[PDB]
Amino acid sequence: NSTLLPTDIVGGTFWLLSMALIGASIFFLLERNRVDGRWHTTMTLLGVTMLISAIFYYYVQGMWVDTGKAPIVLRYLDWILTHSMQVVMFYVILTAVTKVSSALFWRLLIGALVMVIGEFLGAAGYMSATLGFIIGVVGWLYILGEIYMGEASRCNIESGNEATHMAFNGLRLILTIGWAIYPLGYFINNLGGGVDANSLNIIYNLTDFLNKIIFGFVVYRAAMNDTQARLDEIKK
Amino acid sequence: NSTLLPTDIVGGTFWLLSMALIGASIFFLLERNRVDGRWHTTMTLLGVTMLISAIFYYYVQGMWVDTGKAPIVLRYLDWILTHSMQVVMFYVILTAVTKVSSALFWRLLIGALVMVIGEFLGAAGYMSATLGFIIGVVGWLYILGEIYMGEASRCNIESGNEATHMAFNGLRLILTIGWAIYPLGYFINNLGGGVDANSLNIIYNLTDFLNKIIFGFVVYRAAMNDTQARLDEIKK
Amino acid sequence: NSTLLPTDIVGGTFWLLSMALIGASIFFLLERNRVDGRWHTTMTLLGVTMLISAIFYYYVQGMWVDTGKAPIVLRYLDWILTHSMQVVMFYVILTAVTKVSSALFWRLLIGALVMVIGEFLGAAGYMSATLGFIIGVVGWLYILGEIYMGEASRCNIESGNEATHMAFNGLRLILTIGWAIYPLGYFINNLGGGVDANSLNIIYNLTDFLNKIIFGFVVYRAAMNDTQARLDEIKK
Amino acid sequence: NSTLLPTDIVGGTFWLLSMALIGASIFFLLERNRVDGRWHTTMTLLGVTMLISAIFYYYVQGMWVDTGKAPIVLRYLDWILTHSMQVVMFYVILTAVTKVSSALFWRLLIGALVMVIGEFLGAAGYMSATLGFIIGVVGWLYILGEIYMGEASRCNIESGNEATHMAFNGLRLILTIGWAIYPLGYFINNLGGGVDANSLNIIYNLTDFLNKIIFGFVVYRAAMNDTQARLDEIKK
Amino acid sequence: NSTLLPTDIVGGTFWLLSMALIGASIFFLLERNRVDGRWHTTMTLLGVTMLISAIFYYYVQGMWVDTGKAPIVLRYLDWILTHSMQVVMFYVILTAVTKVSSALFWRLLIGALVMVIGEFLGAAGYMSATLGFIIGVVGWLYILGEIYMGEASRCNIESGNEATHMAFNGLRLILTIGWAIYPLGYFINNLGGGVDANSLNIIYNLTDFLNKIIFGFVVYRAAMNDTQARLDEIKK
Ligand SMILES: CCCCCCCCCCCCCCCCCCCC
Ligand SMILES: CCCCCCCCCCCCCCCCCCCC
Ligand SMILES: CCCCCCCCCCCCCCCCCCCC
Ligand SMILES: CCCCCCCCCCCCCCCCCCCC
Repeated sequence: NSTLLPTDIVGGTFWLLSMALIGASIFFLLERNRVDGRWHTTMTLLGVTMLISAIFYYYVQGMWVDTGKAPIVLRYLDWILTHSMQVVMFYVILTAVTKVSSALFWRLLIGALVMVIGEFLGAAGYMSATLGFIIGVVGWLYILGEIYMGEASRCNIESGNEATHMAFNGLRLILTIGWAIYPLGYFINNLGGGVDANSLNIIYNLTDFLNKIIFGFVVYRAAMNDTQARLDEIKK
Repeated sequence: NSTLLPTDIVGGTFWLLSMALIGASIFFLLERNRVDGRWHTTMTLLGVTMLISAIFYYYVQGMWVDTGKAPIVLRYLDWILTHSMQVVMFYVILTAVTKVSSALFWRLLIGALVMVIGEFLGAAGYMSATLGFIIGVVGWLYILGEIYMGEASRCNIESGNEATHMAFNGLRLILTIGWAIYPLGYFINNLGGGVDANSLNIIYNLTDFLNKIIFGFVVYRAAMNDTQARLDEIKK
Repeated sequence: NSTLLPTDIVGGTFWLLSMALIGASIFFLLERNRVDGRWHTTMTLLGVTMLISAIFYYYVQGMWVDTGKAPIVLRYLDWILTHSMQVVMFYVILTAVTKVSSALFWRLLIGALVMVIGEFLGAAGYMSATLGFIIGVVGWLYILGEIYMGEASRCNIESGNEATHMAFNGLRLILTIGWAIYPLGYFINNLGGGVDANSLNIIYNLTDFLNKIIFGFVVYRAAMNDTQARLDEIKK
Repeated sequence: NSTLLPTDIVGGTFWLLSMALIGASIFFLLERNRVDGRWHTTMTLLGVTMLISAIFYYYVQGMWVDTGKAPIVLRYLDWILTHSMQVVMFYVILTAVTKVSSALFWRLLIGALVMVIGEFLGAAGYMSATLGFIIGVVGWLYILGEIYMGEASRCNIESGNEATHMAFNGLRLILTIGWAIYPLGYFINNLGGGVDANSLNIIYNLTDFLNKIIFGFVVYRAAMNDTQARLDEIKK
Repeated sequence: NSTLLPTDIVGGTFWLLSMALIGASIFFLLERNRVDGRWHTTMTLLGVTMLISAIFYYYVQGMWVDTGKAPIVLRYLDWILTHSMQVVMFYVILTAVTKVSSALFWRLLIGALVMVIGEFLGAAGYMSATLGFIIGVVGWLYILGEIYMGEASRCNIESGNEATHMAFNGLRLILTIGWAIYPLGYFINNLGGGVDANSLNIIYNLTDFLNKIIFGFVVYRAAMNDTQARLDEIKK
């Protein structure tokens, strides 16, 4: 056949994302009633995260259909909200099953905001692109230190919940690996050679499968797993 | 009268599909509360599948109204999501009533992804149309081997659930026969003489009655049947 | 004043219908939880019927606003779905309160499909307008024989439910009288002198008050009546 | 500053109305679950009334944004539905707490339909504006006689419910005073000097605060009051 | 990079606000079921406030996308509704946990309406900008006197609820500090030098994070805190 053009792929992946995310949202929000009540905030936050994301992709697809332009800087609108919601999920899931300092919520949320807002300043010309990279990468390595070596990590080890053991590990691996895409997108788009925006929209669209959807399913399986482990122990 | 033009049929069948699918979705999601809880994920997945599908048809009808073009390659956006959701339904329904290796979920989902992604590469010019056919047909014969001769089949026979006996058979017959349309659409559109896109949009629209809606109703009757069989046995 | 033009009435009645139907839908779907559970499918089907209908009217009003044309042939999109849903309601309501052969569901649904699809072929030029009339009229007299002289009738008499006695009679009278509009619309528009499309859009819009909304309220009162009769007998 | 133009006010009040009404709707529909079940139809009808109204204002604001015209005759689309729903509320609230002839429902609904349909005929040029006034005013004085001197009045006095005593009085005062706006709008716009349509749109928009929203809150407080009085008496 | 233009920021912050607010709304409305029933009106009012706000931002973003203009006077549409809903929250939260005169509801709501309507008259040219400032500032200092030195304050001290102690303080600090933005916006835009509308849209958008969202979360934590304190005391 005649190859599809990246412009055709850019637009279709906005629809794909839009659909998958509204799907994930509704699923997470209808399955909110079948998990224990200890899991209800986790599931609401999950499902709302997917919805915000979906509304972004709806806004973006219309911009694209109308104009044929979808700047990369627009991605910070989504990430200011949804990357914050995803980081704070670590706290929410821990408060479902153990006791944890509320300080942790704030540590986590600040790191997320630093990581998005720093990269947004370099991207939008308000400060050097070099500096917004460094700040974005610092705000991310902080979040990693929280979850690998900090309170969230310890709380996790000392929870005793085997559902949370698995969520923490899986969510952490997505943030460690999945979320590496964001510093690297930035590095190339800004500090490096540069990258076609079409290419980078495709990349950012296709990685929101991992970074948002698999992230969701991991949370969902924890809530489901746990709900059931509590039922299986009631039987005994 | 003066015959309707296929262009008129193409556009109306997008509306028809849109309506039927939002209908099916809402029905499946409101009837989610009247089935046993063992059936709740099945019903949520069902209803969300219908919703994704509906949102596609909404996206497509607007493209059509605006442009009068509805490429066939756009169908892979729907199928990447909804054909995967339908294949994994076999697993979901089995996990409602029996114990099944989680491996099966992945076998099933990979086959679906191979079958859609392979046919999408040949369709969009990234690899030979011949090869995307072969791969799509392989990804489909795999799914069939799963459900006719593989674990899903055995799990089904050894479940003992008579609701699931009936779902499996009916869902299997739709995949065996209903889903033959997709390899054959592809074969003709790409590897064969060729086919008017209007004609093929009509065909793909009218077969989503079977492939999506009757598929849904089959799942719904199983969940309903079973819910009731459990109530009828509680009375004794 | 200066008379409104039928074009002004055509467009306003699309809005009226749209509003009334989304209203009816939401009401039927929120009152689904206050009827017995034996009535839940009836109420979901009712409310979904109204919703499909509403989405049609939304699609049509946009076509009208944009183009000032609203072909009559577009009505078959609605009727293929909603006339089938309304005919099968007879079965659904009977299965709420008595035992009935599942065959009846199919008898009923085939008649509905014959009646819509036959008149759609004559309307869209695929077969003689004469023949599509005859077939549409045959598919309708069949449905009437079902409900006046056939199993549905007997099941109704032998149910003993006084709520269903009333629904059956009222729904039957709407199909006997209300639905006469459809053969006659067809006869005039196609086989007869002809009729302004504006006039006929107005007529079809204003009769969806009877044919859809009063039809709904009749079903709703049965479910409500019965739910209450069961509560009043529990008190004794 | 430089005065806002009435055109600017007309358009903003459509948005204001739209927002307030979708707000009221959702509130009434979520608070439907916290009132006694005897109040559930009242609350569903309330919330659906607000929703129909909101959908009107959405339809109208788009017409305005596109065209800069919002005829007054368009108001009869809303009023044919929502004035009927509001009049029949008297019956619904009485059937929540006492026994009342079903005849009353019909008396009430006919008066509403006469009052809207008569004024719509004079407005749209089908009969003399004089006569449509007289008929609209007759259909309104009838409704008033029902609720001041007729069965609804008696049923209210003989109910004994103090929540309903208060609703009836408040709803009656809105219909007596609030709804006087409609005959007077009509009189001036048609039978009298005439009135700028911008002015009259503003007036009709700002009076739907009373006539729809305060009307709603009155119903809501009755349902709430009563629900609570029944709980306070259960404690004793 | 090349700096983003304030026009680019104005449009993106409308989307940001839109997304965050629909997010907050849905979260507050799904978490309505996990708080005590004493908190249900608070949570419904909260979530509906967020929704009205979101619908505004949707209306505004379309105006902007179409026209590139977003007058500041449009903000009074939102504030007439949502500032009233936020002020009356003080009453709603007090009626959740203590007994309070219904008079307070009205004191509070009048202050809110005076504060918005006065500033809207000066803004839209109907009265001197000076006078609309004074009135807006008076309507605000009144609300502050209510909540710092008036009944609401006393009711709060005499409630004994420690969740409400915290909400009152936090909501009060947002109104004292957060809401200072509104008098000062007005002062500068109208009575003072003047201010770019782009700048002021950015400022008003970014302060609806505090003034609406943090306001919400404060209410949500009170309802959550309390619900739990009541569960923890039931255990003892
Ligand atoms: C028991 C202690 C509390 C547990 C649950 C806490 C629930 C909070 C969940 C909502 C957090 C949302 C954070 C969204 C960040 C958006 C920030 C945008 C700034 C521009
Ligand atoms: C042990 C019980 C487990 C039940 C698992 C429920 C998971 C259902 C949701 C699965 C959806 C998977 C298909 C998602 C479609 C998109 C995948 C690839 C897109 C590129
Ligand atoms: C046995 C208990 C009752 C179960 C019946 C469930 C009925 C579900 C609704 C049936 C749907 C009717 C068919 C609507 C679509 C018609 C097919 C369109 C073909 C183009
Ligand atoms: C127990 C006493 C009752 C407590 C609950 C009262 C519920 C009130 C909730 C609604 C208040 C909204 C009032 C502001 C709406 C905007 C008014 C705009 C006027 C132009």
